[PDB]
Amino acid sequence: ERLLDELTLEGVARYMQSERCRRVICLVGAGISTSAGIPDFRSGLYDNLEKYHLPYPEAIFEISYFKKHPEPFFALAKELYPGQFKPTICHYFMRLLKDKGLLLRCYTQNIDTLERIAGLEQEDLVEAHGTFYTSHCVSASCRHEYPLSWMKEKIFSEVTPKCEDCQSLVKPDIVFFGESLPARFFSCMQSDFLKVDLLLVMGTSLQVQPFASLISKAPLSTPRLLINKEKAGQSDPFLGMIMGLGGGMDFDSKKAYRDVAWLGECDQGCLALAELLGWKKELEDLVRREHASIDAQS
Amino acid sequence: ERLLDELTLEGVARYMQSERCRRVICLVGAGISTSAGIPDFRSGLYDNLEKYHLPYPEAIFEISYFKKHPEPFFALAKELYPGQFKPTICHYFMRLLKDKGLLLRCYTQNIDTLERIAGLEQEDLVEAHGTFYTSHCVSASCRHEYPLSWMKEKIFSEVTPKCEDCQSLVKPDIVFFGESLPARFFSCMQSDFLKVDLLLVMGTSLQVQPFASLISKAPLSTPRLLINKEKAGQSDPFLGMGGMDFDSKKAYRDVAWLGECDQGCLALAELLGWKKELEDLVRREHASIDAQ
Ligand SMILES: Cc1cn(-c2ccc3c(c2)CN(c2ncc(Cc4ccc(-n5cccn5)cc4)s2)CC3)c(C)n1
Ligand SMILES: Cc1cn(-c2ccc3c(c2)CN(c2ncc(Cc4ccc(-n5cccn5)cc4)s2)CC3)c(C)n1
Ligand SMILES: [Zn+2]
Ligand SMILES: [Zn+2]
Repeated sequence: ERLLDELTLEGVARYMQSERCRRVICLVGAGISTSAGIPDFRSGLYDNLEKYHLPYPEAIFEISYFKKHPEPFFALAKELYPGQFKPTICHYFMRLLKDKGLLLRCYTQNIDTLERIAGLEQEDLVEAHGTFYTSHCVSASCRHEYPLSWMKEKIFSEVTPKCEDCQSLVKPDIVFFGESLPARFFSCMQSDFLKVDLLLVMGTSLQVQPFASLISKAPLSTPRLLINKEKAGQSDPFLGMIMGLGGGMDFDSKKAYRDVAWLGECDQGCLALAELLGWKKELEDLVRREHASIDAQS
Repeated sequence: ERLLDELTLEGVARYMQSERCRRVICLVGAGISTSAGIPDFRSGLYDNLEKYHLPYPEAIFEISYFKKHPEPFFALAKELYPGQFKPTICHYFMRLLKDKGLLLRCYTQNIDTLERIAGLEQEDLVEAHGTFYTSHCVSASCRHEYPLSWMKEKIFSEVTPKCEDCQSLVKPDIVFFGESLPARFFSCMQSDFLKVDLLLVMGTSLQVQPFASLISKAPLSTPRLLINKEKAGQSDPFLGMGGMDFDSKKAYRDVAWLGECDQGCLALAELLGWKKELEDLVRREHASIDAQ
């Protein structure tokens, strides 16, 4: 017998306010930051790198190429460095989940730091594709850590960032091609996916790793709500880690029992869910107060 | 245990010609059909999907959507239907493996039928992502089978293919999102990987199931040759899901050959003494295809 009374946003809200739902995991991608003006750094932003004649377009995000020729990456980083950092209604919805004791973890494939600006703490977060929040000297014997303020000053001054201690390259803690996913992802995912009562999957197409396969690590009974412009994750039998196990999203089949798709902008979906839960005024008041503070320090 | 004398194409060829190597498994993907003009149906084909008013781009390959609205799929099938079916050097290299009693199985993730055109038979093949070669009525109680010539005529005439028995939808035997991997795959994979002496992995980045799994099903002693345009796990960690070891101090059984699958197979054919047979086979088969 399935846990949701019906496969609708209304059924998820009732489940969230039941004793059965204590621990929520959020999986978030580029779709939660587009309303904050953060480009989807995956899906034409290369068309001002003429002077660099890259050997292939993706070389700019490949660790071995970066370490030999870091200048293209830092030129692009200046061009695309966000003009302001104003988290969205969706980011503040996750802050409410934390305040209400429901947030087990926010897994993010975003690098923009908006989860932290919205008030999620390191312990609440798994930055599965890394983050601009910190940067490190690349020299194995040194690994000196630098804050974003330091990296920003290097980016805007068009000075290739070098370590103060050893003068090696300093790289933002974002995952390049040819690097591993962060240690923190592997640690947290083996424990969190045992304890999860609800997966809230927002603003991700579920095409890139780890989220494309990670959805299949949830217990088969755990309800999953996708808030996104379109249905995503119906990828079986191609992307599940276990052959013959059907862990991909199923909104549409005869056997659908636990997956709900709410189609629209992540902000409007989060407002809709907040409204059902009786949290709409709290969420709007939170966004008003936080946005007002960000504008004031402008 | 090290079955290769050396981690080179020359060491693999010597091993293949030795009594120890009787049973070769090929894992082949989109990289073996690109030189034949077959698009990689996975990896800008999302651009002209706009015109179908799909609820999400992948709906065109999803079984529940297909059964309700088959017209977009069959319209794209007309657009992307190959203009010619000329198997590659790599396809004909696997035909030589069959003829010379070395081929245990060709596992393909390709749907283009070029393995069959090259002369691999059903018994030689596991079409792990299915195939356009046959189509079936989708009604559980009917399942009338249709050949590609029948499906092609429906696709080009822009007539939704309907069963001549029951008028249900007729679907190509390709794996849509929402379907199982083929019965044939589950049967063969549990037996073949006990008997395999050599894995020949060609034109696949091992990014999706079942190849992501199959790569590690061989005995730990079984040598593995990768012939591929790009290094194993190039787009790691964003598109990859044991794993192959060409280069570490512990490397003992994995060989990489980086380049076009055709050029890799010609190189290996050279060391086997099969190059003239292979070129003559391609010439004679392509000549016959052009004549018809
Ligand atoms: C399947 C696949 C994966 N990838 C892939 C892999 C690695 C990376 C990318 C994409 C894209 N990357 C970037 N893009 C633009 C960048 C400039 C930038 C972004 C943010 C900030 N920022 C400062 C403070 C807050 N945010 C400043 C500058 S960094 C990060 C590496 C591709 C291309 N396809
Ligand atoms: C992880 C993942 C999986 N997938 C995925 C899943 C299912 C399918 C696809 C891709 C691609 N599909 C297709 N592509 C083009 C097609 C037109 C076409 C192709 C061949 C011929 N042909 C006639 C004779 C010989 N070949 C005629 C028309 S059918 C088949 C279903 C994605 C997108 N990501
Ligand atoms: Zn240093
Ligand atoms: Zn029928």
